[PDB]
Amino acid sequence: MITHRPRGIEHPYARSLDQLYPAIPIAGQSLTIGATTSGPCSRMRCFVLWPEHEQVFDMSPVNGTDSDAALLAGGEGHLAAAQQAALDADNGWQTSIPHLPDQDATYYFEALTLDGRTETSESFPLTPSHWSAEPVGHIDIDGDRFIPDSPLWLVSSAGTHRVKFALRIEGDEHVVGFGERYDQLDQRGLRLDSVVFEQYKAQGKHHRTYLPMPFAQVVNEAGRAWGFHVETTRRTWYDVAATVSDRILIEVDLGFKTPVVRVNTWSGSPTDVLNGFLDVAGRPAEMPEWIFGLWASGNEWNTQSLVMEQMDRHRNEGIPVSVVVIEAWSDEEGFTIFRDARYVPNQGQPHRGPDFTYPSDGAWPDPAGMIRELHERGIRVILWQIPLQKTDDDLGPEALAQGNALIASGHVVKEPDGTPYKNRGWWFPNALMPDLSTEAGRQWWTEQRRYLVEDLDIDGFKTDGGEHAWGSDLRYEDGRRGDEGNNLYPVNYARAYGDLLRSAGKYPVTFSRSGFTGSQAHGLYWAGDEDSTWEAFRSSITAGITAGACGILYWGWDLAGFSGPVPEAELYARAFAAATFMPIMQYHSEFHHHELPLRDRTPWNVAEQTGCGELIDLARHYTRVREALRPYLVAQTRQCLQTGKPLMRAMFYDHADDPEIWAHPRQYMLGDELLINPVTAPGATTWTTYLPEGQWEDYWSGEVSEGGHLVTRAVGWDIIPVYRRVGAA
Ligand SMILES: OC[C@H]1O[C@H](OC[C@H]2O[C@H](O)[C@H](O)[C@@H](O)[C@@H]2O)[C@H](O)[C@@H](O)[C@@H]1O
Ligand SMILES: *[C@@H]1O[C@H](CO[C@H]2O[C@H](CO)[C@@H](O)[C@H](O)[C@H]2O)[C@@H](O)[C@H](O)[C@H]1O
Ligand SMILES: [Ca+2]
Ligand SMILES: [Ca+2]
Ligand SMILES: [Ca+2]
Ligand SMILES: [Ca+2]
Ligand SMILES: [Ca+2]
Ligand SMILES: [Ca+2]
Ligand SMILES: [Ca+2]
Ligand SMILES: [Ca+2]
Repeated sequence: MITHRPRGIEHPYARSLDQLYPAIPIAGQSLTIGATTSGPCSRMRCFVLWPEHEQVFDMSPVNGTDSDAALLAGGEGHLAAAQQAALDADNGWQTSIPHLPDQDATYYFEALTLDGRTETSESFPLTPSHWSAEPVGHIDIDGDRFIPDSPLWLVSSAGTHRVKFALRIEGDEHVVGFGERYDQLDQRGLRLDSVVFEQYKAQGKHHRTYLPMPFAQVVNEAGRAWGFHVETTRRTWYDVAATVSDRILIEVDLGFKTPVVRVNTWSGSPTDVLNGFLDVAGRPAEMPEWIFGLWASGNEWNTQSLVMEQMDRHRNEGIPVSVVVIEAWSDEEGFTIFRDARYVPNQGQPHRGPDFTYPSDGAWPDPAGMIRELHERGIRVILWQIPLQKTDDDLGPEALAQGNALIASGHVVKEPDGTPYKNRGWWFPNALMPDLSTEAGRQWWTEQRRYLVEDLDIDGFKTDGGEHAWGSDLRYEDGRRGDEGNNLYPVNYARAYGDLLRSAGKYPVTFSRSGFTGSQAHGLYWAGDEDSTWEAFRSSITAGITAGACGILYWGWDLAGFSGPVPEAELYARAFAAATFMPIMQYHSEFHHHELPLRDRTPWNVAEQTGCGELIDLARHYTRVREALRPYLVAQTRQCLQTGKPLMRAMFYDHADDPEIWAHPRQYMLGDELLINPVTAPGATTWTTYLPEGQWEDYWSGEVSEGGHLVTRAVGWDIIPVYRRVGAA
């Protein structure tokens, strides 16, 4: 059998061997044509039927490019020569047309198998596009930066596929936004895009993100700002004065109708602009004070005994924790039932607490007892989730019935033919994806988990993933196709679990890595997966500041990285100090098959593996600081909800009339009063901070400094440079 899918697998940054490239053909440019055969073949030809002419291309056998092959397996973080996968079972064939005629056509493929059978594909349409300056559609945009003759519309006989247009930027302006970004604060000079994607590690090196938004603010050096928001959940691209040094070129994917693109715009102070966006996107929710203590997490805490051992160690060491996340809690099949729990089969109906008996010798002999006892100690409990339903052939009967009930409910993301979407990604491959686009779909999925909250009394969810939907033509029950619904997915996912919690009398404490416009209203966020490196530490600071600048208020990260051997002692020290002055303070460790040595990011395990015993005393010190900061974090957060400002706050919000702030993009304000400057280089014994105008007090020594100047500070491991505004007497 011959496979050709014009758009391919629809990984946002990679091509498969069975597609057109570009996926939307452009007249006068090259067109690469790919197809695969299920069996081995001696020949493949592409027949292209033009109105007056017919042409036959002899295709050549090909392998994926080094870049494309890598990306389809989850990228370079999932790849090493040390672990060699088998070769591709598919047999790619390829040809190209160097200068595509502007004529509509049809094409098909013909293969000769090794045993002598002729296989022939279906017929496919070829409708080349061209860029038109005719008023095919309309950009609905106010303000003074839109260049009115700039719109170009990508049109074919089929319709209108994309639009590009430009906004004017001035010589002293800086561009901050586009959601959570890992590379740099000021995006001027860069080309980027806004598509939800799972980049496993090194997000800053690859210029991608889990949490994009089609929004940015533009700030001058006099302190005035404007901003823009392309009001869409389709993919957008930005050339931020890279190609033309005074133009932001914006390209927008369109539907599958007279196209109208709405662009919201604002001007005023930087705060005015962000508030404008928040009025459209949604605003952060009120949260309980316990979110501001230390969060403890470790994927290898997979028994009640292992969790409680770590909670007892925190207590015995005097390093208090406010939250424990448990990831490996479930049967690892349905993510609904604690591992080893016994119960009567349900036909995939929701369970209640009394359905379960917990063996005394099982991994979780009394999960309700764990939660009650942790609650008595002032510790809240968060459980991990994924918006996927496994369909492995080796699942037990309960998980199989749950998947059949999901499909049978109708509440599943669908392929264009109506059958269920099977995950195209590398993680949880071929899993079903629940349709969380309507109230009924969100309720169906979360009702399966309701007993965890109502009967077991858990306090929230780590709503991991959400980036899994690839396919512009997927179908959602809200009426959207994938080209709109796929970026929206993580917003609906976080919302679904927030609503479960609210319905059960609790705060909507969800903890997610992915999102889009609207994510501001739905819980807490962390910066995703990274290595334990200095570069990742720097990237994570950038991620928090940029996420803050788009209204993601309750942000944190895996301090010192979660992946690989434990961080070196010095990195753990500097990162732990920095994390103390960020919105959510949390340590975490990646799954390691319970191999040796232990990879927990606990202060004691890191101290043990590094031979650096003083790390436990350091964690005591900074956790005391964190506890003392709680009233400040609570009050400043309340203020942030009224003002619209970030908590982890770029300098331009309060000091945009000072041009020197842009030379120090990894210092930031924590609320109104504290200026933070993490120490991000190994071997540093001093560290320099730019202070803006006003008087500033050293957090540690009380020493007063005049603002408008650089200052230098000795930085032993017990110091992170922090300056407090000097108030009126
Ligand atoms: O990118 C998908 C997924 O990758 C990790 O989980 C799977 C697995 O990845 C590698 O094989 C590592 O060596 C293992 O330790 C991991 O368990 C990430 O942990 C996960 O967050 C991510 O979504
Ligand atoms: C999301 O993924 C990681 C957790 O995934 C691992 O653990 C779950 C639960 O035991 C397994 O089902 C899964 O196969 C594993 O990969 C988090 O540790 C990480 O922080 C995150 O980004
Ligand atoms: Ca390679
Ligand atoms: Ca690698
Ligand atoms: Ca023959
Ligand atoms: Ca025009
Ligand atoms: Ca589209
Ligand atoms: Ca039952
Ligand atoms: Ca099998
Ligand atoms: Ca590593």
